[PDB]
Parts: sequence; C-alpha cells; structure tokens
Amino acid sequence: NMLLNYVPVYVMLPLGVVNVDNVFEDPDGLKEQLLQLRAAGVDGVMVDVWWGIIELKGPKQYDWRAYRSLLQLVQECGLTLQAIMSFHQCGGNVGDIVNIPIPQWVLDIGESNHDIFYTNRSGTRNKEYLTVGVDNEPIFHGRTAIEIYSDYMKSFRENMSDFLESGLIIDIEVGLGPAGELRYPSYPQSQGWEFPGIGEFQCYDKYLKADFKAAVARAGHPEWELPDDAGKYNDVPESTGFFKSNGTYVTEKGKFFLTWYSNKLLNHGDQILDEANKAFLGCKVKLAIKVSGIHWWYKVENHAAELTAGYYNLNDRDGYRPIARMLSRHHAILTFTCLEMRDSEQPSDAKSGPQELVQQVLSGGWREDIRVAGENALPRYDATAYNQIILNARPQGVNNNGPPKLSMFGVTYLRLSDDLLQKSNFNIFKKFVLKMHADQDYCANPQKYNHAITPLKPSAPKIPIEVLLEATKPTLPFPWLPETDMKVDG
Ligand SMILES: OC[C@H]1O[C@H](O[C@H]2[C@H](O)[C@@H](O)[C@@H](O)O[C@@H]2CO)[C@H](O)[C@@H](O)[C@@H]1O
Ligand SMILES: OC[C@H]1O[C@H](O[C@H]2[C@H](O)[C@@H](O)[C@H](O)O[C@@H]2CO)[C@H](O)[C@@H](O)[C@@H]1O
Repeated sequence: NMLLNYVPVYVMLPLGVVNVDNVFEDPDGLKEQLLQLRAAGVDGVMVDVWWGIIELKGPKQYDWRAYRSLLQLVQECGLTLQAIMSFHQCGGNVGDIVNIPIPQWVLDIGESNHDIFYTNRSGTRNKEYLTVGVDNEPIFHGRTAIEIYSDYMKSFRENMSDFLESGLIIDIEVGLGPAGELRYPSYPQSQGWEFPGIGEFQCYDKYLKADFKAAVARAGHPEWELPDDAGKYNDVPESTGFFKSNGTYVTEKGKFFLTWYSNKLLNHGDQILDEANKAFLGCKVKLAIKVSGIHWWYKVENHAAELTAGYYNLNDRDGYRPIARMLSRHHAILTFTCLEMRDSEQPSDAKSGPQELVQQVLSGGWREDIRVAGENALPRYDATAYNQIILNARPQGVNNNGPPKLSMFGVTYLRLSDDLLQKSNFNIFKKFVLKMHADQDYCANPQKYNHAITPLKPSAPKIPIEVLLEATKPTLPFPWLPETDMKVDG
C-alpha cells in the first residue's frame, strides 16, 4: 500500500509567536493561518520554546502560561507539534527578524565571567550560547549549564503533561548550540562573517583553552598551542597556513587539535541527551537534534568551513557518522538543516557540494540505523526546491509494493509567513505536501504509515569515544536517483 511511502510534512511557526515579554500576541491571526495549513494537509508545526523568555525572571522562575495557550490553539486546529528546547539566542543568524536573548540573569553572570561565552582568537565573546566549556561548571547560582538545561526540560514535561498525554507533541528537538544546532558558532554574521568565509575556531574561552593545554601535556606535547595560522572569518583556505596544501591541519599537532575540538561537541550532545531522555522518560515522544549543513569548501581537501564549525569531516575521515552513532543509544533523530539546495545554485569560488553533503550525512544515518529528518536551509517557494526536497526524502523513489528501502522520517519547512500563503506560492506548496505524502490524502493516524510513537525508553549504555570514532571510516553513500519520481512539476 502506497501509504507506507508517506513522509510527514511540518511547518515552522513564525519566530516570536510569543514575544520576549512572554505574551502570545496574535492568537486570532495565527489561528487563521493554522487552519490554512490544516486544510492543506500539513501534519504539524514546529516551534521554539525559548529559554530566554520562560526562565527570564530568575533561576527556576518559569512561566509557561503563554506557551500553554499556544499549544492549546495548535491542538484545536488539529495539528501535531515539534517542540524545540531553544537554549540559544534569536537575532544574530540568517532570517532572525526578532531579538530573543538567553535569560537576563545568565547574562548578568557573564558580565563578571566573560568566559562563559564562545570566544575567538581575537577575544570577541559571542553571547548567543553558553560555551561547552561550562557544561559541568557549577557557576550559575549553584547549577551547571547542563543542570539548567535539565531542570528546564523536566519543568516543561510536568507543566505540559496534559498535552503530552493527549499526544499533541510528536518530538522534542533539543537545542545544542547556535540556532539550536550542535556546532560551534564559527560563522557569526554579528561579527562580520560573510558567505563563503571559512569561519574561525571558537575554542579560546579560558575553560576550553585550559582543557586543551592539559590534553596536549598528557599526549606528550605540552608546548602545543591552539591554532594561530588559521586566518580570519572571511578568508579563503589557501591563504592560511593551517588549511593550505600540506598545512597544519595535516600535521600531528593539527590532527590532535581537530580531534579534540570535534570530540567536545560529541560529548556535549551525548551528555545533554542523557538529561533529555530522563526528563521525558515514559512520554510518547521522540528526541531529536539538529546538525548544520556546511556545504562551502566541501569540494576541496581541507573542508575548512566544516572543520571550524566542529565537524571534523575530510575525504578520508567521516565526521558525521560518529554523531549518528552517538544518537543511536538515545534512539534519537538526526535532523539535517539543508535539504533543498543544488550544487549549480552556488557560486563556483565557494566550492559548494550541498548535494554530496546531504548524501553523505543521510547515508551515514541510515547506515547506523537511526532515523533521519530534515529542513530547508533558506526560504524557497519554487518547484525546483520542492523537487530536490522530495528527492532527498525518498532517494530511490516510491515502492509500489511496500515501503521504500530508504526514506526520511519527516521534513520541516521553514517557515510560515505571509509569502507562503500567497495564492501562487501556497498553490505549489500544496502540491509539495501531496507529493511528500506520495499522492495520498492527509493521514491523521501515524500508525497507518508506520510512524507509531511508543513511550520513550531509557537510553542504551554509554558508547566509549573510541567506538564512536570507529564510525569515521569512509563508506560509499547509498545510490541516489538523478531526479524524483514524485515531481511537483512547475
Ligand atoms: O525556528 C527554528 C530555528 O530557525 C532558525 O535557524 C535555522 C536556520 O535558519 C536554517 O538555515 C538551518 O540552519 O536550521 C536552523 C535551525 O532550524 C533560527 O535562526 C533559530 O534560532 C531557530 O531556532
Ligand atoms: O548564514 C548561513 C547560511 O549562509 C549561506 O546563505 C547565503 C546564501 O547562499 C546567499 O544566497 C545569500 O545572499 O546570503 C546567505 C547568507 O545569509 C549558505 O548558503 C547557507 O547554507 C547557510 O546556512
């Protein structure tokens, strides 16, 4: 039956649906838009549950009232919800049209201890997310950063228990860094970065610096220092001593650093996921994380942009499968945030390979037997973008005699706006939804298309770092069709 080829479609709600003052501004306005989505066959919506709004007043001073009103409306409109535990700031990244800082009281601590923020070689502090360096430092009025994230998720679970029990919430996306993605803020627009700059390493806060220095000493090279020849945000790889042919990235020093740098992210995600699993244990929901799609410089040996962001991915070293393997113990979903792009849409001097990157990441996930979901990186309303998303959703087309051998768990579209609801654009969107559903009408019961949600079980045992890193072995990706068999057309 065709329904087994059905891939659910979700739509991101506007940023700021509940403002910085914790007020659900326009319920009536949202309602009409939501009803539009319901009529279009959309399965659900995604929303940021901003930490900076909810725990603003002070430690454990949560106010969930506005969000309870929003969830109630979503439920009345017959839509499911993907909730993001957004522990980051909204404002400094592409598309951020509203400013939502992290809790003021945390910012207050940062005034006396500037090292709680990611820091570049020049010493500029980025305030959008707390550095992984303080994950386990009890410097926030007695709590560590992870305990804060943990308490937040537990409070959410208890205060939204009725919505969880009624099955409104489908999955919990755990924010792990800038824009909620598990990565370092290596390409900050707020600091002058412009595509396709290689970006900069963000490991200079005193906590990470000390950890690194202790690490190199134990490795027998106490004299090794953090990179000093990697250039600046907008540089090109060949102009740096670190990324050029036979450069530092290829030396023992460079390899040790890149391994250390990338491992920090793996442990950061693993530890916070442990807390997320405890907070939602028993709930009929799934856990997910977001991985950024850094396609620029993907086609040169140095993969500079990926490296500075924390993804130690080279032609002979898979830096994404280790992440997938880590997610397996938590039964979590890997959400890739760049699915609509085509190589030919990128400037030549950027050496972009978004198509190849997508194939590597998704294949890595299916290889490790975890569920993979995705989102488009930039706003798109044209058929070519939708057709590329559909292609990646079912790489080998639909199976007329059962489920496809390969398919994504779901796709979330960025973002709900007046532009999307314009007659012509919305008209194409409807065809996109139909094709994602493999020509089937909207299906209310996920069980029909094998997407039944069972109670979250405790995570499996800890997987040692050496076992995780075995996943760096390069593998050939799964075969991809040149174009989808479920085209939207034009
Ligand atoms: O509302 C979700 C999320 O949206 C934005 O981040 C996106 C980004 O725009 C995409 O290009 C891609 O990277 O996925 C990101 C995560 O979904 C906001 O910047 C972010 O704050 C917000 O949480
Ligand atoms: O900021 C992260 C994104 O940067 C690029 O997006 C470019 C886009 O390609 C270009 O057409 C436009 O003029 O500028 C934006 C920068 O905001 C990458 O293409 C994206 O993949 C990144 O997510």
